[PDB]
Parts: sequence; structure tokens; C-alpha cells
Amino acid sequence: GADGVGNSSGNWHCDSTWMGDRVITTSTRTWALPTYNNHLYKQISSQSGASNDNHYFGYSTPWGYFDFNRFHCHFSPRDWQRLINNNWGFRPKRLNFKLFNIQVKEVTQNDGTTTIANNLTSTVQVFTDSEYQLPYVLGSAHQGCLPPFPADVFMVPQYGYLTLNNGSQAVGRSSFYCLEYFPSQMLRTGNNFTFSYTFEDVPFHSSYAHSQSLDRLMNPLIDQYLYYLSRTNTPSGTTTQSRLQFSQAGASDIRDQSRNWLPGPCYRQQRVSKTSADNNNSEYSWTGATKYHLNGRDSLVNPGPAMASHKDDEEKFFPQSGVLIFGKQGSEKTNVDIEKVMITDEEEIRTTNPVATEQYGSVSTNLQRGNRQAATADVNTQGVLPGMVWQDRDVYLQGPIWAKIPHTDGHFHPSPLMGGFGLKHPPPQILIKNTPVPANPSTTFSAAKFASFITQYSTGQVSVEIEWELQKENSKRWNPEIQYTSNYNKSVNVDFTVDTNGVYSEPRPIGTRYLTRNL
Amino acid sequence: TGQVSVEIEWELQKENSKRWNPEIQYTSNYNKSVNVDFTVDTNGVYSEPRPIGTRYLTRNL
Amino acid sequence: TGQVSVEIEWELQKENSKRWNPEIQYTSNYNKSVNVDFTVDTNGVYSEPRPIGTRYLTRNL
Amino acid sequence: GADGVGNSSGNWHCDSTWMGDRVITTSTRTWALPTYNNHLYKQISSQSGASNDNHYFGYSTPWGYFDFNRFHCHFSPRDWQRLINNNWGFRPKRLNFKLFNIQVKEVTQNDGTTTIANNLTSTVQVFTDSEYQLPYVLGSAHQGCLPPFPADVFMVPQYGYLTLNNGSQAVGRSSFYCLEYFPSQMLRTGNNFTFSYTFEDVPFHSSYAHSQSLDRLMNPLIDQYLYYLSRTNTPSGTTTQSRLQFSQAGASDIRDQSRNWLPGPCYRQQRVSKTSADNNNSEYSWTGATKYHLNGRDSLVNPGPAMASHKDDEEKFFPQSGVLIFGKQGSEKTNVDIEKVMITDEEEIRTTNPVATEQYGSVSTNLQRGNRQAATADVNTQGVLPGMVWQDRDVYLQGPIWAKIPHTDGHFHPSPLMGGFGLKHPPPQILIKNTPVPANPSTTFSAAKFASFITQYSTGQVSVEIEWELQKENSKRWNPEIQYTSNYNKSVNVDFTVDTNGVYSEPRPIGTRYLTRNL
Repeated sequence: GADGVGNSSGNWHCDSTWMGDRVITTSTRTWALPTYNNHLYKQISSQSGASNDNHYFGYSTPWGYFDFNRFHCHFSPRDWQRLINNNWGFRPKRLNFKLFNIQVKEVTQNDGTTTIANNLTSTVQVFTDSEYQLPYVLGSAHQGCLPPFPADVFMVPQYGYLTLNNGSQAVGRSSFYCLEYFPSQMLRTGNNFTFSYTFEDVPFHSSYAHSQSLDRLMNPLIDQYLYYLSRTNTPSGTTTQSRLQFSQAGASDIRDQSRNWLPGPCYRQQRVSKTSADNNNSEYSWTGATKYHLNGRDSLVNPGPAMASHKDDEEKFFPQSGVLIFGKQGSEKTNVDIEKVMITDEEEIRTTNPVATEQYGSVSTNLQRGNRQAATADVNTQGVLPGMVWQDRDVYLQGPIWAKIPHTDGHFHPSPLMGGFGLKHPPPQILIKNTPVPANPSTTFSAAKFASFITQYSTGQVSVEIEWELQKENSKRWNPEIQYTSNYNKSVNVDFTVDTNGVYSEPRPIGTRYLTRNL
Repeated sequence: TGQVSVEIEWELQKENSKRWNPEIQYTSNYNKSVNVDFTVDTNGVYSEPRPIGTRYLTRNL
Repeated sequence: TGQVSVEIEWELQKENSKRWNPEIQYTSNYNKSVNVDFTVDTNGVYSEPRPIGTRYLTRNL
Repeated sequence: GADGVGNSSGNWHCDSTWMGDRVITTSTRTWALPTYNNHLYKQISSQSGASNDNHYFGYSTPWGYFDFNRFHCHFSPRDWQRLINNNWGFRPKRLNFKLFNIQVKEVTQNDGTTTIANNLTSTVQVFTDSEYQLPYVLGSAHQGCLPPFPADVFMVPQYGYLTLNNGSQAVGRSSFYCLEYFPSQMLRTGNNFTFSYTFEDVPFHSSYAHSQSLDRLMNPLIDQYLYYLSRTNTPSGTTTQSRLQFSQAGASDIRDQSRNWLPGPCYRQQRVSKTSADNNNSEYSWTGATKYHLNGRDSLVNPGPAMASHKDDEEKFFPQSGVLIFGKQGSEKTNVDIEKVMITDEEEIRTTNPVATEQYGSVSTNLQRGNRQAATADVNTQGVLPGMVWQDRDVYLQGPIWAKIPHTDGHFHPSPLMGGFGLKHPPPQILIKNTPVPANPSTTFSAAKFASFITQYSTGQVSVEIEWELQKENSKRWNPEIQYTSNYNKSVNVDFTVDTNGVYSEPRPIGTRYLTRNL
């Protein structure tokens, strides 16, 4: 804190710089914090009637929180293009955070019109846990981000959490956390708040696409010295007899060649098309879904393991849940049409990961003999076999930056499914509250709890700064790369700009992988 | 109106005992229930279900 | 015949938790019984009544 | 431990010395230790049918223990007479303990006659808890002391303990202690054991008797200046009228004088006589007893609070349980006659403590008025009132030296009831065991527990040394004191000596208080 009431508690840093190695990003927004719940905790549970897998049990706090998990908070559409076109990889070294210029207003509903006036003595209290002692809500891809466009004002979302349940009823192991029981900093008008954070080592995200499929690793000019079994039986006469022949695989085959590697694992998806006439007429939405079954209830697998989507020369098809889906500007919550959503497309992983809608391969069912013919079956699911390789999912732009690895005895490879950077100790949650002000107590002592409070809210500015490390590309490719370009044709509205009514919108998803590497 | 803060320092006396079999302890019931004990209800009212005394661990006379 | 002695050093990891309501603990039943649990009987035969697992205290995932 | 098998592990000190301030005592005995229970713990409970107050629940260990709680262990009859006749008080400063010359024998029952031979490789294991973590059995006045006469050999008693019960069944709070779970020292033939101990401060025991009763503190020659109400009404005529007169109390009254002090508290006893013809014909033994009621069961109060016994010029009477009772040489356990027991007599406390068989005093029941006459009742019980004084019970000779104060939130005036010195940290228990030797296991692995062991026992010598502090008397009394004297008349046998068959016996109890002090 500092001097106040007529002295600002901070300026607007809010700039982007590029040092040739690392990137430094800063952004600033204006927020408004309501009082939630009327200053009291409440338990919340699902409805009486409900599906067995829709039940939940939890609590809802008066507190509220700041979250920037999304890139578009930290990157303009232009700054996003120094990154993509010019770089193979990037990772989040370090960040910095602060709040300033806090001011608290009180409102009076007298008569039919409200009035709003400053309360200079009121306070706001803020803390960051940083010991990871609370349930961690971030990384679930909720709403309430800092707006992508710097001039908008946003509303701070409410905080809540869930724990173990049986039906709609709690179990004995379920925990209840009172946020009032942490140390926090009470900020009056002239006071300000700061903290800084340091990311743990994490591998770079890969913004390259491969220039070679795992099918073809070799030169067609030269034959292998290994043999495979080419032909099972021979035409000895008008009737064939069994004779085993062997061959060496050259450029005329290439399906029969020996290899050191296999594609990544798969957990299979249903296929649907964007053309409405193609798809079947029924509800398969839930029945045809791919699911995992945990403790007697089923849960859809929305992102799934990373897989190529539409195969080759079919754009029309995408896996049912297998991809991320973003909404356009101003889309309603429920039952919205096809042209309102923006469906992501991942074709860049064809070279390693298998297509989401097709089988991994085929495997031999039985042992052949003289009188019993061979047979085989398609394998729809694979775990990880020694000697396989894969890629991860794009981070895109408006998608999530990081997620927290659960605390467990084992985990295989941590990278999270939606995208981005798995962290064992991610950026800590920041929680904020309006301190309650009692209103006009009775003259005689009571001992009952106060039901009456002054109605008030607060507002101010918030600033975030992150340092990013870059991985440059060095490549001998002769011919030019594919780049991200805005169309040069004329239009009614420019892309990624405000319209005539002052509404900022994002036309399309933008993925991170354009530049090409060889496998 | 305003805020008030209290801090107290307490001294502890540890137990050293050769008893072979296990002690009686204070435990919250593991069975399911509509409301958890020592927590707020659906209307936001905090309550204490039962009195809790201090003497569980055993000494020999 | 003779005697044998074994000594092991164990390292512990303490819990730090903000949970408001009390944990589930392992407790021996306070009701009366013919024999105490985890003790010798009238013929001098030591027995273990039930398996005891290690995980009671709770963490958040 | 030390060199062994042909070298002794210790000598016999065993002597008494007097330095003019403190006394130093040493004694040595020979012991024999059997194996108990066949090397295994057992729970023990009362019988199925039994009185509600006779139930118990506990355990019996293979271990056994050394106890000297009794003076006659540490004092001959002559050494006991420097103490009594020459001293006002004594207390136990310090002690020292050791075991030596351990030897272990194994016995073979083959045919109809046993043979006994050395086992040189066998061991004995001994420990002292000293942290007071076990149930403390000592101070309950059990048998198994070191013999009073140095030439006898004694048998080491078995150890056991009790805990909470409900009926004959255990409760959940009852504890089970395995003595194998303490550190102990394993002693082979040439090895020896030692430890020393230091008593905490304790007030001297009082071996004086008072030369003044609390009745008479004053000189008869002079009158008091205080007044009391001598006479309630006056003979105004043939009929008396009420007039209050007052008087000063001189030597002709002395019952009416003012005093600063009161006698000690009382909890009353029934009276019986040594003459058989006097007592009533019935069983009042249990019904006429004085008892305390704890948790729904009744327990006799055997010693009771310290009180004078037979009043004055009645020797014939003694309180029912109110006194200690010792048996003569070779008395049977149950239903023994009057002349076999030795009943102690405490008359020396008349001057302060009230007689055990009579009331403390009388107290006014009601408020008088014109038409209602005064009334009063006898008070059979008193707690402690401010400004009272009392004395404690004699320690005698063959009675117990000390006891352990229970560990509790409060206790009033710790001195124990049987007699002697209450200690918060008394001398620790010493526990001893024969290490088990397996016998001839089967050739094929079993995993069952061994039921078969070599039959063997051990023996050796034990030595105890205690330092005592003395409090000398300084008195101006002109005429000679009462002393303890052995009768000079001829007799068949001398007192406190062996008989013609070699049996040592103690003729009478000997208390500690002879020399006189003024109150």
C-alpha cells in the first residue's frame, strides 16, 4: 500500500517487446467485483431427480477470482504472428501480477432510482494461496477471462468447488474449506497489491509440422537386405500347393518394408460430417459417444487423446467429440446451430498419430493349420507399446495455456489433453472479496447473526506480465514455407477488429503450427 | 465497526507410552449424510453437531 | 539357537491442510468385549483381529 | 558384565555404619527364579459367579521382580534402636542396587528322579523401567520381600497387573503391556548388573510423641480475658426466667476456654474388643464395615485415616479395620484365630487425632426460640476445616517404607495411609526373566509357535544399599524418657532369634515413636 485518496496507485505498463531470444508481454484491464451470496457460504448439490452421472456435491463461496488461462489475453493477433511464422517452439518462463487503483462504491435503492457514491473507508481483501491448499478450479476452461480486446471491462467470476458425493448426499471424506481462514491483505483506496511467480522447467511446445510421414523414412532408390514372406502358395498345377517364397522390399512395395517405429496410441471416436444430409437420422449423440466409466457413472471423453481428425481429402468429416469447438461472437448457450460454432481442424498430425475415426490396425485372431484358414480382427484401441511416437494437440489462440497435474502416485507423461503446459505447481489462484459492512444495529444486544449489510461493490485495474522463451528455426529447405496470411480481398468488415457497433470479434481459430520440420 | 484480531501461544505436553494395543481416537463417521458435520448447511448456517471433550488418550494411574 | 535384532530408520512426510472439518481416524471400539483387540487371549495366543490399511487422512486431488 | 566362569562377579558388602548425621545400610540375600507361565502371557479375570465388587480383569506376565519395601529388610532389631531411641526423625536420602554371581541350572525329569546340571551358555535378562511406564505394583504390601534374617533364601515373585473392567469383561480403554518391548540387559554367567537412585525431597517421619494434648495449651494459673456464655437462665422466683450471664474461663473450667486449633479429621470406625465374650453374636464383619463406594462397587477402607485407637484406660478395644495387623511366624492364610495375629496399637496420637471409634463432636441442628427448645446431633465424619492439625501413622518395622502418589490433577497432603513416604517418582521396579531355550525342532519347517522348551531355572545374589538422614533431638526435659527395652527375665527362647529348629521369628510389632516432644 501507499499514499492514497488523490494519488494513483499505479500506471499502465501494458506493452509487448521482443529481444530476439525471449518475449515479454504485458496487458491491463478494468474489472468490477460484486458481492456474492450475501456474504455467506452455501452448500450446493444437484437436483433431486437427475441421472446417476449428473450428481454433484459442493460449496459456493462469497469470494471471487482472477483467471488468465488463455493466450488471447496475452497476445494480440499481430503479436501472435512473430511467434507462429518465425519460431519452432515457445514456453512460459516467468510471470508478474498486480492490482491497483482500487475504489469502492456504495449504492442506495431509495425510491425508484438508485444513487451511487464513494465509500472511502471501505476495504477489499486479496490473497494468493501458493501452497496449493485449495481445490484448483483453473484449467477447467470456464468463462471469465480477461477480455481479448484491451478496451473492454469484465466481471470477476465467483468461486466454488466440489468434493466426494454419494448420490446427491455427501460422504464422510468430503472436505469443507473456509477461505476466511487464510491470511489475506486488506486493501483500502490508496493501497495496492503485487506478487511474482516462476515457472518450473517444461518442454517447448512444438509449432512445427512434419515434412515426412512415419510411413516413408527411407530412400526409394535402394533395396533393403531384409526379407519378408511375399507369397504363400504356388501354382504347381491346375491346383495350387503350399510353398513359401520370400522377397526383398524395394520402392515398388514400401508397404512391406521393415521399420523401427509405430504410430501413437488411439482410443477411437465416432465420425460425423458437416454436410447435414450425410449424417444418420436418430439420436446417437449420447449412445454413440466414446466414454470412460468411473465409479459406476459414465463421462464423455471430450478432447480425447491427440489424433489426426479428417484423414486425407475428406475435410467434411470430424470426430464426434474429438476436437475443440469455439463459438463465434454472441452465441447462445444451448442447442446452437452448426454455422455459429467454429470447429477446429487438426490435420497436421497425420504423419504420426492415427486418424481419430479409424482403427489402429489389424491383429491375428487364430492359429492357422491345414484345414483352418487364417483370420484377423481390427483393433479399435491401443495403449502404449515400446517404440511408438506421437505429437500433442495445438494450443491455438483462445484456448487454455496451462493445467495442473493431479497429485498422484503415478502419471504417464503429463501433457494435458485440451492443450498447453502441464505444471506440477501452476500459477497460484488469486482470490478477492468485498469486506462486509454492517448496517445500523439495534440498540439492545442481540447475539443473533447479522442479516443486514450495506450494499456495495468495488472496481479497479489489473495488470499481468509474462516472459516467454523462444526456440528459433534453422532449416535448409529450398522452397518457401506456408505462412498465416490475412486475405487481401475487400470486405465489409476487417478481420479481428471492431464492427460498426463497437463489438470486437475473432473470425476463426488460429493454430500454432505452420513452419515445417523433417521427421 | 471494524476488525479485531487475537493471537494466543499454547504449550503442549507430549505423550510417551508403551501401550501395545491402539488408543481410542476422535473420528468423524464415514457414512453418507445429508449434511456434513461442522459445516454450513444449504442456507449458510454454521452449526456444531455435538460437544467434543479433550480426554481420549489413556495413561495408567 | 540364539537372538536376532533388526533396526530400521524411516522418513516421514507431514501433512499441512486447511480442511475445516475433522478427519476420519483409526479407532478401537470403546464397547465392552470378552477379549481386547490385538492382545493375548486366556491361553496366551496373540492374534490380529482385522487388516489395517495405511490411508485415512485426506488430501485434495 | 565382566570375565566369568571361574571368577566371581561380586563380593558381600552387607554392613551398617553410623556417621553421626546420616545412616548407611547394606544387606545381601540369595534368590531363586523359576520360569512362570511357560514363557507366555495370559489374560486373567475373576470367576464367572462372583460379587459385583469382586470382579477384575488383567494379565499375568512371565516376568518376575525384586521388592524391598519393608524396613526389616534394611534394619536388624538392634540397628533399629539407634534410630528409635536416639532420634526425632529420619528420611531416605539415597539408595544403590546390584545383582551378581548369576548361575543357571537345567533340570532333566528322566525316569523317576530328576538331575540338575549347569547350563553355562544360558542367559538372564534384567531391566528397570525408571520412566514409570508400567503399572506400579509396589506399595500394595504383597508378600515376597527379602527375608528379614540374612541367612534365608527367597523366591522371586511373579509380576502381573490389572486394568479397567466391566463385569468380568474388558472395556475399550484397557491397556496391554508387553514387557518384551522394553530394552533390557542380557546377563550370562560372568555378567553383573547395577543401578543407583536418588530420592526426591520428602519431609521427615516423626518419631516423637507429644507431651501435651491439644486440649491443654495454657497455664492454669492465669485467667483469660475473653468471655463465654456460662448460664442461660436465672432463678427469678419459684419459676426461672431467661437472663444471659457471661464468665471468664480459668483453671476451674478449661473446657470453656478459647483455643486457636481443632483436632484432625475423622471417618468413623466400628469398635470391637479382644475379649471374646464382649462382642456381639452375629456377622457384622461386612455389614458393619466402613466403606467407600466407587463406580457402583463397595470397597472396605482398611487402614483408614490416621486416628488414635483405644482411647484411654481401655486397651481391650480396637477399631474394626482401623489398624494394621501382622501375623506371627507360620500363620495360615484364612480364618486364623486371635492369638495368631499381632494387632498394632496406636495410642500416641490421642493428643491430636480423635479416637477412631467415637464421634468428632456435636453440632447444632435447629434455631431456638421461645417455644422451641435447642437440639444438636453428633457428627460422625469431618473433612478438613481451616486450622486443624494431625499426625500420621507409624511406619513400624515390618511395614512398608514408601508408596507412589497417583498421577492426578489434584491430591491433598500426599502422605500414604498404610505408612511411610509418599513419592512422586519412587524407586523403579526391577524385572527379571529366564531367556527361553528351544528344544529339538523338527527337521521340516513348520511356522507354528514352539510349545517345547528346556526346563531350567536360575539363582544368584542381590545387594541393596540405602542412605538415611537423621534428625537429632535437643530437649530440656528433666526426667527420663520412655525407651524400648527387651525384658530381662529368663525365657525358653530369646526374642528376635532363631529357635531350636532354626526358624527366625519376630515376637511383636515395634513402632517408631518413643521419645517425647512438647506440642
